[PDB]
Amino acid sequence: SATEKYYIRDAITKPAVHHESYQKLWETKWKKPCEMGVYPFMFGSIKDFEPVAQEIIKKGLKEPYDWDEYAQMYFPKAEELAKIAEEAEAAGEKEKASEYYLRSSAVYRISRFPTPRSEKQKYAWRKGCEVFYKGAALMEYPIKEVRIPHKHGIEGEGDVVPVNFLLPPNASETSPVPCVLIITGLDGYRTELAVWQQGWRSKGVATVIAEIPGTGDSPALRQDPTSPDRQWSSVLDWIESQKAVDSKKIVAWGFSTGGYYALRMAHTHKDRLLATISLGGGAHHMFDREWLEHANKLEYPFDLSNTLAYKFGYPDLESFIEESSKFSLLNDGTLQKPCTKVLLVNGNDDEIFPIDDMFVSLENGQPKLARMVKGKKHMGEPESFSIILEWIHKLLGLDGKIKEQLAMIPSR
Ligand SMILES: Oc1cc(O)c2ccccc2c1
Repeated sequence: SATEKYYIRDAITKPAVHHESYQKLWETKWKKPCEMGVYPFMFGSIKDFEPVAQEIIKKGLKEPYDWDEYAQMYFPKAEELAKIAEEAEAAGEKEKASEYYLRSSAVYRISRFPTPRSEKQKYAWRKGCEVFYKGAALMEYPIKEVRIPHKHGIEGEGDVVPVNFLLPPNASETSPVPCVLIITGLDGYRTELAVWQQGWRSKGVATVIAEIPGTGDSPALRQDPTSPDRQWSSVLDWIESQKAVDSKKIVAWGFSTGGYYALRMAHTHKDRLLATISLGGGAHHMFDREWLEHANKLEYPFDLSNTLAYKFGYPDLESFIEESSKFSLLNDGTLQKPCTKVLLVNGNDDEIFPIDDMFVSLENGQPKLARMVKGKKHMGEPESFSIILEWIHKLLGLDGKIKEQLAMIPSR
């Protein structure tokens, strides 16, 4: 029975209120993080989103969403902010231009949540990236796009791995810096996790941000479990070519769905990584029929299981569930292989990926570092971020000033 299968027990049968309407999503889940300027509203302002939310609520939009109808609600605000940014840049107001380009990028971003599954959402992805990089270019320490040649790609794969790159000042072959490789999630891509880069730069750490297969601009085959392996071979070849980066001090940090990829590459690329971190990742039970047949109605803001199916290149959930077992790090033998240093962190009560997958990760191969966060759901925030930064600071011998670093994340 499904109600007795997983750690959270009968919690999987209780539908979350935010699935009733956008009004319930805004009031019970999204308004607070929007006000606080945190995921999924990094770089964003409540001043931009509240008026849009008011118009969506008046229209009474709800599941099942028409994603073209949904996306269009955000475009007037996104365009308004982009025009304010363009005027500021022309006047030499660098700081103001940067702010409004990034505020524009945030509005485009939410219009194509949870993943671009319509023409207007695919449009919003391209528009979001354009204004993001315009804003990124006008930062004091500019974040740049690098189109890494996908030299390890095979037939049907893209020619480049587009990544964010930030190198601290005074980094050189003579004085090389560690690199945190951030692996993004199912809905948050390189334009979202970018919020972490200035913090790392301030601690003398380079950052590269790359998307998982079937998200953002990942060139990887969606249905091929080995496609991430090729992508990381291309990305790590490129990092090793950057002599200002110490390629003996590459730390991979996977966020949410990215955690699966961070855990996987700890095995596939052991000798090229100092450590990997899975924050709210899965490994095995995340691919279960039982888990996936319940997850659409739980803590995820939209349809988690359907979004996962799309990201893995399946036309519907049933087709994904029929083949999903082949992605398991247990089933495909990954977890039996030696791994580099691994840190697993998650909330016990996660209703996006089960904590049961931390157990599977700890039940196979070499010992791994773990922190469980009791009484917290997906990502075990906020303590998870302090746990991970404390550990990375010790690993890389940084200043250990993690409060100062975390204080830079909220948008203001
Ligand atoms: O900064 C963040 C915080 C989160 O809770 C995230 C969750 C999923 C993906 C990216 C995130 C980034």
